[PDB]
Amino acid sequence: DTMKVINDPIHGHIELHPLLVRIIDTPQFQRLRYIKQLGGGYYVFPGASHNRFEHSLGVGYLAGCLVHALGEKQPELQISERDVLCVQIAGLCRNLGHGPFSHMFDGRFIPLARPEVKWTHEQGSVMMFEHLINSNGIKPVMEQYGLIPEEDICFIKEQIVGPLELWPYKGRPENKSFLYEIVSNKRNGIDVDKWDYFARDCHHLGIQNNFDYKRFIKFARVCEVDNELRICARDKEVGNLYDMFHTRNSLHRRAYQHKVGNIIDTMITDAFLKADDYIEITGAGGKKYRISTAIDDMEAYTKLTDNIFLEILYSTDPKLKDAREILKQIEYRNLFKYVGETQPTGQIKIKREDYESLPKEVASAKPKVLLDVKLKAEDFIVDVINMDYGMQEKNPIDHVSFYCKTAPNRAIRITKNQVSQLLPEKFAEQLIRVYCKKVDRKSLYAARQYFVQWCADRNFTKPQDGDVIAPLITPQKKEWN
Amino acid sequence: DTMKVINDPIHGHIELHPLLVRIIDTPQFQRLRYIKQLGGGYYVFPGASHNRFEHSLGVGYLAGCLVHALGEKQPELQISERDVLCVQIAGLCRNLGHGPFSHMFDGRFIPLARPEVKWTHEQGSVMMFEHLINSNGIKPVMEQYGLIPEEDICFIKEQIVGPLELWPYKGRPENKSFLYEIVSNKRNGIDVDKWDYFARDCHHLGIQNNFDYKRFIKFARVCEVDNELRICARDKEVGNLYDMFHTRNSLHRRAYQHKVGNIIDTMITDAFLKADDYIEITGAGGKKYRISTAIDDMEAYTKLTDNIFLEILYSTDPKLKDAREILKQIEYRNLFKYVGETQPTGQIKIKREDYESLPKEVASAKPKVLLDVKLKAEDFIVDVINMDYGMQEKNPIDHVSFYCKTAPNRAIRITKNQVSQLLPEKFAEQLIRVYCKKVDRKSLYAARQYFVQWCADRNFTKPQDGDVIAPLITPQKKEWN
Amino acid sequence: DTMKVINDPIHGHIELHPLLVRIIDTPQFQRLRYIKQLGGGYYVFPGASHNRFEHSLGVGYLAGCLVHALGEKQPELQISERDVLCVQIAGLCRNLGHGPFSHMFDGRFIPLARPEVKWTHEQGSVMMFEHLINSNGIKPVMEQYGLIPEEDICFIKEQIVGPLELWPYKGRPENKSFLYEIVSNKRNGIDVDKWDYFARDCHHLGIQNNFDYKRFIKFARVCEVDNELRICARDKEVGNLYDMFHTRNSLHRRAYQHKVGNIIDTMITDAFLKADDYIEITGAGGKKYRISTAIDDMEAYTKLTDNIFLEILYSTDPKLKDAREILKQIEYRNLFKYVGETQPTGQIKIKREDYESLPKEVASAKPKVLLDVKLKAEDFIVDVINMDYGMQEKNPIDHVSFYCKTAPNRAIRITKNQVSQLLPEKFAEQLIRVYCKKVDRKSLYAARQYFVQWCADRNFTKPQDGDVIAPLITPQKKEWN
Amino acid sequence: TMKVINDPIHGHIELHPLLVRIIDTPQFQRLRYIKQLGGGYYVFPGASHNRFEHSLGVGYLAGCLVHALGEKQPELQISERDVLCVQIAGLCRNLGHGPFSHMFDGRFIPLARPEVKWTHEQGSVMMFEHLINSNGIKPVMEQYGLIPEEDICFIKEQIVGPLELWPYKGRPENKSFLYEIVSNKRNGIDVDKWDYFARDCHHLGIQNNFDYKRFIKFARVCEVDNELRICARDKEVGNLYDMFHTRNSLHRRAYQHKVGNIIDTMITDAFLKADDYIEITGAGGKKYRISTAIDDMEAYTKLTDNIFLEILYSTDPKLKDAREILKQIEYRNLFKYVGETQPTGQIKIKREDYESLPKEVASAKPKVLLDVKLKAEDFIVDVINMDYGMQEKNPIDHVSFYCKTAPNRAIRITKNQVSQLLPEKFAEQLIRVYCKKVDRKSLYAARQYFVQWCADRNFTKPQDGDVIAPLITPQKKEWN
Ligand SMILES: O=c1ccn([C@H]2C[C@H](O)[C@@H](COP(=O)(O)OP(=O)(O)OP(=O)(O)O)O2)c(=O)[nH]1
Ligand SMILES: O=c1ccn([C@H]2C[C@H](O)[C@@H](COP(=O)(O)OP(=O)(O)OP(=O)(O)O)O2)c(=O)[nH]1
Ligand SMILES: O=c1ccn([C@H]2C[C@H](O)[C@@H](COP(=O)(O)OP(=O)(O)OP(=O)(O)O)O2)c(=O)[nH]1
Ligand SMILES: O=c1ccn([C@H]2C[C@H](O)[C@@H](COP(=O)(O)OP(=O)(O)OP(=O)(O)O)O2)c(=O)[nH]1
Ligand SMILES: [Mg+2]
Ligand SMILES: [Mg+2]
Ligand SMILES: [Mg+2]
Ligand SMILES: [Mg+2]
Ligand SMILES: [Mg+2]
Ligand SMILES: [Mg+2]
Ligand SMILES: [Mg+2]
Repeated sequence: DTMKVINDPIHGHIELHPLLVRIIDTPQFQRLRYIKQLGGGYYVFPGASHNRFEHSLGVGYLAGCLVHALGEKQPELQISERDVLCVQIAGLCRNLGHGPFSHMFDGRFIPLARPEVKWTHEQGSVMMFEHLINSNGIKPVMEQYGLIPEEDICFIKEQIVGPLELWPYKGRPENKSFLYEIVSNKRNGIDVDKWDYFARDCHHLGIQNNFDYKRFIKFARVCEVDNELRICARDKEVGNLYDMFHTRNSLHRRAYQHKVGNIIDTMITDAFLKADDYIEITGAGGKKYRISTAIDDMEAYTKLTDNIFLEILYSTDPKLKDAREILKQIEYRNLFKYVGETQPTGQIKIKREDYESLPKEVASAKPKVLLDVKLKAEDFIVDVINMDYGMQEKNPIDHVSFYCKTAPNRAIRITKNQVSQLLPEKFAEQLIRVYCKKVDRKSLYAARQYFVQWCADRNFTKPQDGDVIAPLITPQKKEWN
Repeated sequence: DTMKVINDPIHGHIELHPLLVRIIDTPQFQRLRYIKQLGGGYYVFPGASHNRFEHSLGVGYLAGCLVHALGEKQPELQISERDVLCVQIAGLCRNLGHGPFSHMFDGRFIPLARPEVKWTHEQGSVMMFEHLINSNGIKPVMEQYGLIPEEDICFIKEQIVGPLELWPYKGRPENKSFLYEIVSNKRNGIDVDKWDYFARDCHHLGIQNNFDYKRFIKFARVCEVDNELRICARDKEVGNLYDMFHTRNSLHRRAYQHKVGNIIDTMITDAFLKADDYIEITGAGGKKYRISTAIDDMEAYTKLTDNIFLEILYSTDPKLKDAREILKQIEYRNLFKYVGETQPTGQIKIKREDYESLPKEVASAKPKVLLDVKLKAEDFIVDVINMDYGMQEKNPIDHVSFYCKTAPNRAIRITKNQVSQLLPEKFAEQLIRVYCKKVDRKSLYAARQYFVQWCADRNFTKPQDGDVIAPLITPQKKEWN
Repeated sequence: DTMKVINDPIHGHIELHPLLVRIIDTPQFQRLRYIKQLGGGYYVFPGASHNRFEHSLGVGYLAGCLVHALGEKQPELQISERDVLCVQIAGLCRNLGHGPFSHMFDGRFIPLARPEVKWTHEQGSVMMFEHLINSNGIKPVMEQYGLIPEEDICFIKEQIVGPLELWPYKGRPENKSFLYEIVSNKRNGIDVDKWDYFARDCHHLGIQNNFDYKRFIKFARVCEVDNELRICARDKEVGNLYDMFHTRNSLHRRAYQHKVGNIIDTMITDAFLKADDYIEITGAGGKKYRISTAIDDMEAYTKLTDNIFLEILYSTDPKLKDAREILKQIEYRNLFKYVGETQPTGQIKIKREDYESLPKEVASAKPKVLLDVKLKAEDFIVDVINMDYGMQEKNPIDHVSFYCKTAPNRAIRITKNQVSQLLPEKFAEQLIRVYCKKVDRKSLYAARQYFVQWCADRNFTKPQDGDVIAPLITPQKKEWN
Repeated sequence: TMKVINDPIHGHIELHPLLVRIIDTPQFQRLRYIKQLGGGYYVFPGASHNRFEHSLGVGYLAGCLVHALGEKQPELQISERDVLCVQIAGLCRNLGHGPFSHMFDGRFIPLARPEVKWTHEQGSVMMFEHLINSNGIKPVMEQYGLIPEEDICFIKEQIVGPLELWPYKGRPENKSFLYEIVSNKRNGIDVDKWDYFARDCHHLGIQNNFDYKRFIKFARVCEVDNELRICARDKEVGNLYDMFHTRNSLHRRAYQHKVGNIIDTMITDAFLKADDYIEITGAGGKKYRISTAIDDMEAYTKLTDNIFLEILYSTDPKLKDAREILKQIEYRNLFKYVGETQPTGQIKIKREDYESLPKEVASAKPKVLLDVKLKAEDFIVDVINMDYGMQEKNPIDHVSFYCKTAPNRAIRITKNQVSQLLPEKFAEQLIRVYCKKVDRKSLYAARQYFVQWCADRNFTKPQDGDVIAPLITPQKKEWN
């Protein structure tokens, strides 16, 4: 059993250690071939056909590169081949828990189908990894390559989902803390997962990013902070780190939160909810599950992928008619109509409990205009998107350590006004999109009136095309000229 | 309504006339989102997740570009917007007939399952297009934008499949003959389908494209040739044209005919053959069809995509067990073993009717090696591959017309001797790959002995690793020494 | 005289009209092959070997593309072939006036060698262009192609530098106002010049470009604004527009204002100063000129290129001993040492009239630490960089007109709060870099103490490595630590 | 300390301080002023890259290959000293290039110094010696664990071959594979090629189809004929053929572009007419000509593309002629391409026949009525040898391969074992004819002369033959 080489368009020829090969050649890993990275985004960007599989290969590769580079530059860290392999496996397996259409499933479907439970794709990754190991005889292969199953499996899980419950990690001591910053960085969000999806998503979407992860790896060091060994960036790179997050935000603005892509994720979520009772997925022993309950049994979850979209589309049963028809609306491109975008003002934000009261509000506005129809709450969709730098209101660069050329072992901090005045003032904000399920001319005119009026009543930002879609409405708001 | 813009990672922003949008937004066309361009190639090249949908868009785009450029450079040709639109539609629609995993379906599955039928994906494209037209109310929409459905539908079909039966075409007169050279070039095979797949497949496989189609388009012109108007190329580009085909060959050698990709297509085909008596696909009138019979009913064929792979894989029915098992062999990477490659020598050419008897020849070989395993004919797979420049044994550049700078309307011919002595001396050859369905070490050893002996017996070429995998066989053959 | 095609790595195959061909093949234009786009940047980024020549080709090409797109989308604008050609000529010729090492010349050398005159590369471009036209008999070729030299030459120069002085233009009337927005946009800075250098500089530097100019071109219209027919962008694009400026900023930060690249431009500049009495360039009639004076005779300026750097370098004349030695220090990489970067705080704005006072202040600072060596004013360099969005303190997007899909001919305005709260609050800032000419250790320590103390006294931002380069000085400033 | 350089081709490359010290010398920095493709820049405007960045690239790739070999196979005993020597060799193998690169050693020198045997290789060795001596590199080398006597010899041998049975001195036979990296005299597969494939493609606007990273990943060292040599994996053989095919393509499209070559020729002519009058100052203040600068490394250090601009800008009337040719380049008044043909049969044209060629063309007697009579000073005949790097031989016959099943056993693979669609021949010649007189009538004449000549010598029919000379072509029965 030898290394295999895989050719990836992003990273080139990637070498895979035989243990990694063993992990990859399982139903649990191969499942990721049938889950689109960007979910419904493929229906807007036809280049975005990539799946979580190739992305995961990429993450394992980059984890390997960063750990090896650190060990190579700093022998005093005593990074072992075992550490390298463990970081590699963590990188390969942190996407194991994604469901159909990726972030649609944990972001939209699950919270609606099962409001009581709090599921994340990370927990799904830990559970799925445990099921892969246990179902495929991986433990003895691990020990066969000088890994210690007990400690190392724990380590892998921890890298993926953080502490399983003062130094909180049991997989590795403080003197190897930096290993936990590579795959999924809880501290500042700077990790190789972001790097792979930046490059890969850009390559498939046909839009480009200027973040250079290779450069970052070149200047990465391990230095001591707060009695921990942590990864530090070279000082002169601070400007680039800021740009990194800018790139993230840009990618969210252009692709990941494209209004139509989001409405397609919403319509698919909708079809999944109408189908949940009727689609049977066989789990362990023979117990049958639903889409919403498959997350309870990894055997059933292994068979839960993008495929059910087509399963719903191709079905003939009356019980699935309503599900089916929605999907067909997607095929005919009869999508819900986008009405518009606005934002709250001040330090006023919309929290999660108010999300379902919003269609009603939009429907409750009184545009002093004569309409041919009346719309009700059920006719509107209100989608609230949080855009941030990955730590709510915080600046993540406040949580990065730097080192300078004159004392490369000394960690320091760099504040925002040590860098530039042209940087953002805040680091979190909310976008509000409104869509109408009635797609005829009249109803959409009406919808625009209700919408702009609702914006005026709540002192939100003036829609960019406000003066065009509601000329009778905008003048009442003097703050809009 | 109005035109749309699509961002494609290969061509950038592609503009779509609303009629094209109407054609694309149908089940018949959207179907192509669920058919991988390279079929089983994705299982070897993880970047190759692209489907026939995006490829089809790219082809329609390029057909548009070429006809437009011709029109702009030579107004005397009288190309109308109607012509442009019909060529764009043909470009968009020549891929409509592809089945699950593309060339696996018409190259491997149909020939085995329905050997009495002479099916091609092109015919499939014509029937599927007829069904899209009729099921989606397209004719009046065509009339609305200035097209004449009778004639123009004829024209499109002819561009896809050739004459539906001296001028054999009824969709356009001889003075527009060059328009038939764009989408699917029956004369020499230089068309825009190739250009799109060169660039897109290369972009996704992580292999770099050598061919510059924009350059070609800039130096394309129409000239009179044998009382016919044809697309001719600038003389200086003749080398480039040769390189084009070289590229095609290279792509076939590295990717499209990859030994493992091919064995994967073969295993999927085997599974389909074993699932064929059980999978039912509802056609028109609620009539039932099989995977093998879907091609007789466009309503059923519409529902026949890559999804069946998963339908088979997730099935619980005992009667599907076998098929299911084969697919599971794929997930665990327990694939049929590659034994070797050889070629015929002299002027021996393997006939299509001789294919079936080949594993029997191999099993009946008598290698002088001691073996603890005897293999039967049914243990061997023999895959015969015809590699050519697209016109069997002919040089396609002998079917290209050129023009000179000084006389831009005088068509000429250029022979291979006028170009280089470093070019191929033949334009077709056969590659014979042998595989073994028994994957154990002993079986693979024995299979290697049989294979090399069979090569010796038939005076085929010495396998590249012959001296290594069969050191006791290769000495007997003096022509190899 | 027919069309030529040029292959360019950025744009691919550029078609050049015979008139542009005749303009390009002159000494005046070919001169640009010998002037590096990024001056001293090549000494830091080895891929940046590109010259002003190819950039000029790119700019001309894109100007052509934009005017052409505008014309095909809106025939009512009556754009003529004349217009296309003049916009192309302006695009081709707007870089004609650059001098040795590009921005080094008009940005450092001329302002120091000739404080009394106000000169810029744009004026250089108009003068050079006039010279080209008259020395090469271009007017009759222009007339041969249907141009009208009187108004068209004016139109071209106007596009390059603006009004030569109510509507202030002679070349074209108000209903063609948008044509003045293409090559050099004096209203908001969005023009094709920027687009070409984004793409080209990124290609050569090894940094990736994230601005998509083809998308912009595709979404651009012409609308009525304040009695003028201006170019408007789709509302949707607003985010991207902001990103466009961000990119510009990033490119300045990473490459164009690189500390070492700037110090190299400085050393080259003062070498030119040392050589300014002693080098002779033969001008019109046979007169002699200096490097600082070739600016006054176009025939002399034609021979002023990067070549001069080598003249000095290769010289043996004792009169040039000083200059020469400096260039040699660049060859051995014995450069002035960088000691730090800081910014002003509050409302403080370092004026040009004060630059000269800066090295004296640093030498005047009294650090309060043990120094082995004293440094004087001559030992310091202070470089002041003005970073902005190209309109000083103003937001350029406030000066951009938009349109919505609902009523495409209806120009509108978009404000910053209508886009994002994560945007810059300020659109201009200043960076202050300090270097020391004395390069030994002790000198460097000294320079660091002086510098940090100076930042402390001037109430400037605390240097990033401040606690490391001068620990004994930093705790005296309460706002800092 | 170490330095990081951002290259558009390879990304962020790390240079050891020793390499930095070698690089920060006038002898090395000189390469910033010499264009990789010379006159090619006047046809492909993206092709502005110089030898400096290419040299960095070659150094980097040499380091990559030797390091990969070392990591996969510890038993080879590759030391950091070996690594450094191979890097230095890659970094320095382009040091001997003159103005406009291959124009200088390919066109100028053979016409100006026909008695000398000169290669950019020899110049690289001499320039390396001079660089080492003029900058005190030896003690820096010793400082980083190098042994100057052995190692300098090793580097020179890597660049130019043996200096004159194991013919090498810098390293023994068990390190033979080290000699296959920077300049492979055995089959021509080396990192120099790989770098220029990628860089030239990047700047030309043509896409490279050879994947050298894949090659590096698959390369191993195996024992072959009592040497340890680099071996490629068997199944890569196709790709190897493609590599040479790629080389040929690049020559067809760019390096041997008709107009690119005529521009190189015009520049050469200008240098020839300038050579008696340009003065370069070398050691001891002594003076040298362009054609003699190669005899003194101090003066060669100052010999770059700048010469072009020194000639164009000159005011000295002695340099008038020279200056006027370059000016015609600026006005795009170039010698006119009349056509391309090829020898048939076993006929092969040798260098010593070259100068006789314009004479034969002017002596041909086209049976058409003309207006001007052309002479043998109005014609230019350029002869191009296109091959796979080893004249008539197949370089793949000089590659060692290994198989997955026995990775330490080297094997050979023949052409017939790979494909019948491969070339039957591995070398050929292209004959281009240009005319120095650019009027329509002289051009028509030149065409008639050219085709008549092609017929007389039984050469191949020019591609535009029927068009540029409809009265000449139907005579030659073999073209019909
Ligand atoms: O010319 C090629 C051939 C293959 N690949 C890719 C496909 C795959 O992702 C990786 C490895 O395939 P390869 O053919 O090298 O390995 P293999 O099929 O498993 O052969 P073997 O087991 O004999 O090493 O390289 C390329 O990029 N270029
Ligand atoms: O910043 C962006 C936004 C979108 N796209 C792509 C996505 C899509 O393939 C195409 C068009 O999307 P767009 O957002 O422009 O169209 P739309 O969503 O239909 O908006 P509208 O109907 O209002 O024009 O361009 C980009 O490349 N970059
Ligand atoms: O295979 C090629 C050949 C040329 N070029 C470039 C070189 C140049 O930048 C442009 C045009 O050169 P071309 O050879 O096509 O024109 P020409 O030399 O002037 O020949 P002719 O006058 O017969 O058209 O195309 C390529 O990119 N690829
Ligand atoms: O954001 C950047 C900055 C620089 N470079 C390039 C330029 C150069 O080729 C190489 C190294 O430059 P750098 O600025 O990192 O090194 P330096 O100027 O020598 O700084 P220092 O000596 O303090 O490490 O990286 C980039 O690619 N991106
Ligand atoms: Mg394998
Ligand atoms: Mg994350
Ligand atoms: Mg839309
Ligand atoms: Mg075809
Ligand atoms: Mg030409
Ligand atoms: Mg430095
Ligand atoms: Mg060589």
